[PDB]
Amino acid sequence: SYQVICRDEKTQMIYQQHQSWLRPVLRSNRVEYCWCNSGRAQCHSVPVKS
Repeated sequence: SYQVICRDEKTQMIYQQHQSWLRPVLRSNRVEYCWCNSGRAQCHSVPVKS
């Protein structure tokens, strides 16, 4: 009921506030890092050279 979740349509999974959840890469080998900063899903791309 309250606003504290984050709906990600790129995976179809909900997340809580300040919650972190990774996502597939773009086309190379990077990783999509994203976490709820308030309810808009804050994302940032930081590679990992796997």
